[PDB]
Amino acid sequence: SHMDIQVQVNIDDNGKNFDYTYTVTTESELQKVLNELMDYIKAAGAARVRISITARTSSEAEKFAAILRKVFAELGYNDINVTFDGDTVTVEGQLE
Ligand SMILES: [Mg+2]
Repeated sequence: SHMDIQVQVNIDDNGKNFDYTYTVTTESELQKVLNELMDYIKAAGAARVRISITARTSSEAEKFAAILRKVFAELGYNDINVTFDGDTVTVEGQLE
């Protein structure tokens, strides 16, 4: 339903790639999933990460953008780009 939040994750590490799709119901559940992704990226290293979140309003897209900017900064990415398509925010990070 439209109460759901959709999360798309692409973790691409010099040819070792992974793709995840999640449906989360609250900001709290979104944060749970993002913290698991951070755990994985910190342990394994990922050269490129792209996370897209389809929020429920345009204001919530910006709220989730702020969460993602902080995630990517905490993970140490050196090229971080935030884009919006409707209510969907995408953030892509790379080490170079
Ligand atoms: Mg879990």
